[PDB]
Amino acid sequence: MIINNLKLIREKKKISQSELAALLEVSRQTINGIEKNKYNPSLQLALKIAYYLNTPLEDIFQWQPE
Repeated sequence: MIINNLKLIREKKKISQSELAALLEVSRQTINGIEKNKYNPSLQLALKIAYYLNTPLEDIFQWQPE
């Protein structure tokens, strides 16, 4: 997943990690650190935050072949 740098958008879209976490208000706040770092931003998280993000996943969440 070279592209789909959705993680980067959040900063660009001036929305804090905590804000995304605030949606869940769970340990997510901490693990959100590794989810984007280790993985691509988690899809389960993604759709729930997508609306908060106001940013379509589909545009960035392309297939993105390796």
